[PDB]
Amino acid sequence: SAILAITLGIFATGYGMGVQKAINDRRKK
Repeated sequence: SAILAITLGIFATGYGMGVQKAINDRRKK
């Protein structure tokens, strides 16, 4: 499932460094 890395990689940058981390600051996955 190559797309798995695509849809994900493109979805990751959608947030950012501290953006997606904001949710981790409290409940880091």
